[PDB]
Amino acid sequence: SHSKVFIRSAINRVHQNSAANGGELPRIVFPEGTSTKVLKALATLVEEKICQPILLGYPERVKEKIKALDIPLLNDVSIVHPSSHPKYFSFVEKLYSLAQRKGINLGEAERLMADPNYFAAMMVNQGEADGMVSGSSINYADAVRPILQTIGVYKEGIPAGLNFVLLEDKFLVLADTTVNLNPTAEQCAQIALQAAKIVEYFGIEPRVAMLSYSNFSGAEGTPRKMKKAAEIARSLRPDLMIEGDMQADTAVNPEIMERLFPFSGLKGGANVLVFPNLESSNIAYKLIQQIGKAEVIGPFLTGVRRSANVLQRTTTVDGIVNSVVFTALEAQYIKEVLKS
Amino acid sequence: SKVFIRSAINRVHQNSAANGGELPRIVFPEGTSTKVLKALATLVEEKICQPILLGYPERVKEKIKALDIPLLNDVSIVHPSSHPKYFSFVEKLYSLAQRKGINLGEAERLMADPNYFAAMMVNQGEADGMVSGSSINYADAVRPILQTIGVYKEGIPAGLNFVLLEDKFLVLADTTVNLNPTAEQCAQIALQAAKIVEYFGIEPRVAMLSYSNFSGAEGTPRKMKKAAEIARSLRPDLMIEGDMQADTAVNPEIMERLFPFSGLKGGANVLVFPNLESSNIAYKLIQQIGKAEVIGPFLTGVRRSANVLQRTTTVDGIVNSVVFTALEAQYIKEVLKSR
Amino acid sequence: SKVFIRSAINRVHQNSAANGGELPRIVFPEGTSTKVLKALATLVEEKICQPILLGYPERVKEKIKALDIPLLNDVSIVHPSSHPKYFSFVEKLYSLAQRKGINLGEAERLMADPNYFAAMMVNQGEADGMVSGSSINYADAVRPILQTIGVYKEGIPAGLNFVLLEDKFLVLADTTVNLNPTAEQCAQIALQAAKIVEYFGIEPRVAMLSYSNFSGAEGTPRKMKKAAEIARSLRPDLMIEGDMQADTAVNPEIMERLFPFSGLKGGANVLVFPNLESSNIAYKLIQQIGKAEVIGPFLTGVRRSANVLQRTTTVDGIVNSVVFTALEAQYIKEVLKS
Amino acid sequence: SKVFIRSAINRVHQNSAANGGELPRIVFPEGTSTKVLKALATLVEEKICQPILLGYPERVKEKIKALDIPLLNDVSIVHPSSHPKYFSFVEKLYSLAQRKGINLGEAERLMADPNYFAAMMVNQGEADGMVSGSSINYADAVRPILQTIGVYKEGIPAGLNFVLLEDKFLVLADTTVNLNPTAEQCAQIALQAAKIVEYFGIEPRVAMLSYSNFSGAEGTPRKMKKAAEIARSLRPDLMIEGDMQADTAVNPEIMERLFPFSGLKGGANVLVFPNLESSNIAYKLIQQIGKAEVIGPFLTGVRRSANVLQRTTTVDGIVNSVVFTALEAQYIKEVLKS
Amino acid sequence: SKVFIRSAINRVHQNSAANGGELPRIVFPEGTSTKVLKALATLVEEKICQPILLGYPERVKEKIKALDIPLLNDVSIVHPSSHPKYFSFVEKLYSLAQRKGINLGEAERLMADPNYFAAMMVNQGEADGMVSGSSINYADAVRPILQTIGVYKEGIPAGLNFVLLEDKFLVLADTTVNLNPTAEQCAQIALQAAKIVEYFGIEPRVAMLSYSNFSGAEGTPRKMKKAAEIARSLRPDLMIEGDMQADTAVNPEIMERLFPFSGLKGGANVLVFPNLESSNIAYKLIQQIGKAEVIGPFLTGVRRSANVLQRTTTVDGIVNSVVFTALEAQYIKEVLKS
Amino acid sequence: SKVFIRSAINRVHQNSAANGGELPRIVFPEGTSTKVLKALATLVEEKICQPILLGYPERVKEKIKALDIPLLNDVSIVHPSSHPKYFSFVEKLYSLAQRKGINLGEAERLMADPNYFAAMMVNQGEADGMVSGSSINYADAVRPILQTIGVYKEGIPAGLNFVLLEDKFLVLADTTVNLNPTAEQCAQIALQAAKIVEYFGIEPRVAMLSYSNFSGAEGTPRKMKKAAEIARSLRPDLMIEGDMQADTAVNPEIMERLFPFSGLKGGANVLVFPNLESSNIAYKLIQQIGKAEVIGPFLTGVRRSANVLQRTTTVDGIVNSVVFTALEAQYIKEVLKS
Repeated sequence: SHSKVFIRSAINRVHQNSAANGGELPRIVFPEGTSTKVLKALATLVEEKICQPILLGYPERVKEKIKALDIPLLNDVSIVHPSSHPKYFSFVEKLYSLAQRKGINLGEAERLMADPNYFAAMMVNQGEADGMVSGSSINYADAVRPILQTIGVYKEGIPAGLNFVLLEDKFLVLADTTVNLNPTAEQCAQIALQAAKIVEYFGIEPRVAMLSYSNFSGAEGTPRKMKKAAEIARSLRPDLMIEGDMQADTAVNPEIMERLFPFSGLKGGANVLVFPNLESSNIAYKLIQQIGKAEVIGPFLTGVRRSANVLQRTTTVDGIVNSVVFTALEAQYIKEVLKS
Repeated sequence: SKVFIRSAINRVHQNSAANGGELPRIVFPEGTSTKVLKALATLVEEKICQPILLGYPERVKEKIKALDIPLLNDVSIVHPSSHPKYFSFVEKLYSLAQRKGINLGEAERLMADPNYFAAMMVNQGEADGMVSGSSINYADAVRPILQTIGVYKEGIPAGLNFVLLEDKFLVLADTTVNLNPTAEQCAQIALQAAKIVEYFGIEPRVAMLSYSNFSGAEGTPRKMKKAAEIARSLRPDLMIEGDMQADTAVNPEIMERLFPFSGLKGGANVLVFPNLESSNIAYKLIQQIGKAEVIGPFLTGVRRSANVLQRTTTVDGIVNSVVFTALEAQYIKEVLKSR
Repeated sequence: SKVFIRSAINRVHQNSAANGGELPRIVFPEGTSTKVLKALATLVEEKICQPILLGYPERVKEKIKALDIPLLNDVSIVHPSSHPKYFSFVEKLYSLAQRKGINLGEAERLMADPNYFAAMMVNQGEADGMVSGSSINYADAVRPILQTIGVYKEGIPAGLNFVLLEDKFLVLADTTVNLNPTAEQCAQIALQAAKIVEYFGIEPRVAMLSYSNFSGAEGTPRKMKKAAEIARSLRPDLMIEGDMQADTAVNPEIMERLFPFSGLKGGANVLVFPNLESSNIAYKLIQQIGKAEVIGPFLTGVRRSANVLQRTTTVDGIVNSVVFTALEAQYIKEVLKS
Repeated sequence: SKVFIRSAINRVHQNSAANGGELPRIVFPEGTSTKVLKALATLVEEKICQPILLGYPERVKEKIKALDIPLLNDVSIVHPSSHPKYFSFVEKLYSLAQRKGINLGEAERLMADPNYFAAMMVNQGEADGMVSGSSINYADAVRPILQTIGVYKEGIPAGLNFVLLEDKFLVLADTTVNLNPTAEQCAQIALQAAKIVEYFGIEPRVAMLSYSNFSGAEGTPRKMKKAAEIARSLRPDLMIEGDMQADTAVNPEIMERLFPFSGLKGGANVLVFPNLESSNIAYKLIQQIGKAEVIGPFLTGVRRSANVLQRTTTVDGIVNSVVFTALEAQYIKEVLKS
Repeated sequence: SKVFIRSAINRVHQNSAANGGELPRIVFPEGTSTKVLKALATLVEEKICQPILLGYPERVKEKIKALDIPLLNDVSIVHPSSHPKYFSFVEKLYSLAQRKGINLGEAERLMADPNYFAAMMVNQGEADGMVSGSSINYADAVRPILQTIGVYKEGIPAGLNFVLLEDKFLVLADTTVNLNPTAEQCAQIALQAAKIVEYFGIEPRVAMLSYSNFSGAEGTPRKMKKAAEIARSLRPDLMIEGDMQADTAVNPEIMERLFPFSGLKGGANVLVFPNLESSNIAYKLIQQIGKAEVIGPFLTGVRRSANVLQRTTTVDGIVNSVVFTALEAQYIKEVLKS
Repeated sequence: SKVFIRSAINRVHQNSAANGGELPRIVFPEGTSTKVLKALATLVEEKICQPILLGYPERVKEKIKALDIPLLNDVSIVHPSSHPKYFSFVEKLYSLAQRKGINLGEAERLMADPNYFAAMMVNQGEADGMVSGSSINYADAVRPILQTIGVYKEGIPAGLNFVLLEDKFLVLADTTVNLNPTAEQCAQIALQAAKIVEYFGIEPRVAMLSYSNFSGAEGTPRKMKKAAEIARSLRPDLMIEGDMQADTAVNPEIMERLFPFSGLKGGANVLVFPNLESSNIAYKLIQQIGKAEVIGPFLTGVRRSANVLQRTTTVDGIVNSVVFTALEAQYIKEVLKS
């Protein structure tokens, strides 16, 4: 429901983006070419003109799965078997060149590149595709490792998972929900900056709360970390309301903030929630998703040079469609930045 | 929904009768707190407790009259340093604390503070429970409680919150006290939370929460797996499992589909957290977004009934907390008699 | 002896006469303290300060009449939460402390406490100095001072004591604040102690104390040797030496006979200690054992004049402390005029 | 004052008599030390010990003749590597040290050093005690003693000093060995200190010193509070208390007024320190500026009588130390008589 | 020496003839490895094992025909995911690892990897041993072995190498697995090495290596000294000694002359190293610049026979490794039957 | 092998002949060492050095005559405390060490030790080099050298050994001094070793050794990879590479076959080790079992020529070390020639 208004606006922005670009739709690689949930989601995704899907796998292995489920319009969609691809040898040498001083010999560089996750990441890095969506079948750290060492982070960026909580008026952004165990104050500032750019993309004023178990205490440990993170972010972005350390209800509820901490620079409630450690971010978004009545979409991987998202291992068919939509949007956004 | 609260009110009444009809004496240090006084208006209607307010009687009565709350006339009001037992209370605090850096003059100043006086009242049986912390931060409110009442043997002070869903309630712990509990401490927190769930006639099913599903890797995955193992040792009759993610823990479908080897079936109703950031942020986010009622936090592990309100609380929040403080006071008074 | 304190009292009078007969206003948070009130009887005759007592005017007068001390009939008495500036002080403390875990209601309770009200009075110029801590432990008395008045730039809060010998006085530091100062902190403590000694027209000679004589081994010998080196670079005109034992430091014959290469001749009169255990135990043992007067401790490194009495103090100790707090208030009020 | 010292001198005399009139054989590794020789002049009149001087006989005798001390002209003189027991001593040290990085040639060189030969003489019963360290730093003097004589079981090596006041004496420890004793070690130091006090017929009253009064806060307050608890369980008949400040410990009026719950009444006469900086600085400052005699340091916890003089000692101090070393040798020679 | 290897080959034949002529079933995960196939040409004439190659059948067959190795035309070839036991193996691996972050689908991919399938074949008795790692790094080849076969009681996985000199052979351990073994672990490594030496009818004489000779100083000297002590208590019939330098260890004349108290006479033939850098570099340097043949490494401490070749191995190395893998497989079959 | 040393002997003769007819004065602290004296018989025949033996002249002479070494009846013999420069040497050591815990009496006693006297002779130009340590452990022999002669600018003290194979020679470092050098220190060791290889007109090719091949993992793999990077930036003309395994380092085929991206080709001839266990064990193992001549260790990084023999050395070992000590002394006298 609230997804459906939010995702439909996102789907429209993908269409506005393809149009005024000749009608080019982003090429997205799916390493799990035989995944039932990926293929069923792709039925929706070509119907809706979101992307050209490129599936990885043994072609007949893939096609006979499609006809078993008989979802018709994946009729002609691209299928690539990594080690049969003409660029396989060039991909192997590039991964070897990247990793030969990280304990990776030519044979394992060959074995890694035959794995669809590495092949997909190299395809995106080398411009054979605009994005990838992986991790339907494997755990997050394994799915994200090929992405970080092949595609990597942009300058001063930090890889950080991000989730949207979709409310009646507003949405909230939560980060970092998937990658960093215990980010420093500097890293928390960088995660907040990345989260704010995403909020701005939707034409919304980002209002950033650095979360703690404390309200404006600044005591040793995380209160001080989250207080310092707010300060660093404010110096790197003096136009944004950024505040901390504060408790979560203090952060989201504007009447709580005004009544208890009127000196605070964050008014109107936070829509960006930065967490102090992975336990808190990862448990929070999952508890909201399971017991709250709010739809949470994501996680989405911020901080990487090209568009690449890891599906949470628990996702539904609706999740995958949402994730591809935002992978397409990100690929289009990255493709316009790259020219100017 | 309010059904869980109405059942608790009914139990408080069921408890009074079969004890002559006496109601637990609940002392409130913040005698002039607007939210506390508004909550008690509701709570005297329901015959939950005999409230004792602390403060200067005239200052308290003028506040009650300013708010136009007629039902609090004649409610007991006590000024700590004018009470007959003050000096005896000062002497007991001094004896508890004179080797913790507290001289007699400092013991006198502390006992004139309503939070210490209330905690001493509960400790000495002059009251059956206390509710504080509407106006001061949690650490300041809980220090007199821990220094005066203390924890029972093998207990650990740990805040606990109820999440009330349509079918079902969850308990969250530890939401207020321990920064980074060890595996041994998380196990003790689980047992404490499990006993509370049992009190309501529900089978406790305990999950040790992590950002990981059954990895046992270094750090909190290993800690929460070890916590589950220790918990299983001391109570082999309970479903206790970890390390696992929160959606795995509460959703019986995710568990059976992805981790069928797990000893926890049917979804967890006890969620033990690995550190204070995760526990504290979670219940406040659940409370603010999503439409589930969250009650608490309640201080477990302490020798007598004493609960600290979150500073962000509403008036209904306070009413809920007093109802369960009265239940806890009635239960602890049965234990104290058996002993 | 009596010469040093009487010379100090005279220096307060020279400063007062040179400012139109003004006396420094000194706040005493412990307005009902028996030892504070008895000490003030001595000090009101000598016209060293205008005392301001904090408390409920009646219980303070009730106690003055119990102790049957007539020259305090006219002493000013202030109840913090009744004072006209109370709410502005509360707002000021709230503003400085609202991101240090202090809400407005807690700022109100702290400012009603005499110790915080005294520190704010000194900070805000309603008084020139304060003296506290006869009745509470040192950490509790000094916290409002450090949180409200604070340290001057690059300064460090450090307790200092004078040991009064027939010839000479010694200065001991840091006797009260820092558990385990670094080499950098020990040099800064030496610098603060050195300026106090110069104020009395004495040449400072600084020893960085250890359990070792010029070994420079790992742990405190190396720390005190590095502290001496840091201090010498920040003050190349002063004799500063370490690491050395306490008898080596104070006895010039031991130094010359055993360590002739040393840059410290004639015996040290500034003794900087390696940790709080050694400083605090030393001045207290000296004070109790052997007959040297020990005065202090005096809180150095802070922006305005504020000293905390040791809880074990006598009535004469308080008298000595008020005298030197008055001199400090006068000195800081001359610096502020620039 | 000196009443305490001749009381000890007389106790040595009553001890030699009723035993055969023999005097304890005390070896001095520093046979050519000016301060040692001048001190021994005083001590042979008083018939305190047979000194055995170590060194080359000719070198030692010309020093005695240079200083014009006629009364040392038939003191025994021993050259380690010429002594009949040298080779057997080398091999006992070699067998003990051959897995601690010491080959046979190095055992020969160590045993030719007077400090090691003296420790071996005392260990092997060729002498009753030793006194060393007038000329070298304490750690170098005490290493042969600890490696050769060692500690008795559950003992800990700890320096101890007597502070002699008009009415009473104080005992201070650990003044020389342990940098940062644990609570367990501090309790053991207290037990050793208490028995030394009992030898003089005095009731030991033990204070564990800190910069805090009965706070138990983290770090040394908790350590010294725990040390008192361990000590009280190991000797429930003694007043042992802590953590407390030094003036609290020694002054009975301060203790009673501020801390009446304390189990220590009448003032402490045994002061156990939390670290070596505080102990070492304290006894040295008292000795130099306090106006009481300080004797020691004396090495406790070791199987036989062996004491290391402080490098800063006077001739007079060396005399005091030898007297109590003689008493200790006599006491240990009665215990060995099992 | 090829003299030593030929004795091993004959011992395999004696073991086979004494078990009905059965030869050990040895799995090779690297079924297409050129060096492995070339080695197997040699190993099928010596009748050492029945080889089982893992891989897809024509890839393995196409490779055999490419290299034109006629004797491997009928060697068994197994494609893991087509094997009838595959799903049973997955369920067993899943049950072992499902609380180590391995879901069922991941257990499926792992079991399709030949290294895991080979390890599970050995674990479940479908083969008697395995040889892997010609093509992948050591830690990747050994992880499936450690996770699947595991270590026996109180065992520790540790690589062991034979250095074959004219007179004697030396054993080196741990050459591949443990970065920084504790004294407890180093003693276990010695015990494991000693049993292997006994198997060849030789008396093991064990040296715990260090950069120090019988010093026992902090760090590695103390570690190797305690390791010698632990091993001696766990095996009082063996000469075990340390800490010592490598030339001291191997040269009996150096031992006799410089450390005659040592319990090791005749030179050590078991050399235990203090960390992985020293063990790994030593055996590789001996192999390259000495003129002694070095065989191994062989994985000790594990429940069944599984050896990982060093990636740098030659074809002769693999032949040497399979011979001793065959011997170990035959030995482990007698233990399993008794 | 005999070629490399004879070439070294001849280069000594050309440098001396180019320098009048003088040969370096080499002082030997161990004047009665049997192995030192037997080696000196060989070396004065070879007209390598002007030897100075330290000790009591009669004790040394009867050792020489007892062993019947006729060519030594005219070698210089010096008793340190009888030498004219003794007291000036004591004063120079006192100045160097008086803030490191060494009093004047300790400086006199240390300077009577031949190891300290020899080091002071080399420092003060009374000799051109020294050779010590045949009879005492390495750390005791090298301490006087480091405390007296010291390290040159940005240098690090590091032991170095030559391994002589038929084709070439390898250099190993640091074999004697640093327990666990940082990445920065390993680079400095590489630079020092590289200069020594250059001195013989050979191209230095440097391997930073690990138990890993180009992994860069945490611990020594990352340390040796970073060390190679630091060394390459300070010396961009040299092949410097790591982290790598030892067989990878020396064998150029293994390198080319398995790691062709590597910048070190033709095999390493400079091997820098990650820790003292690995360097020290490797050179001693090679020396005993590798059937290669190993020369050293030689002390690099020090201002003047001073080498410590390993205690396990042979007579031929000593002869080799003295030859290269002479070459080093001659070379250091051309550098001082600016």
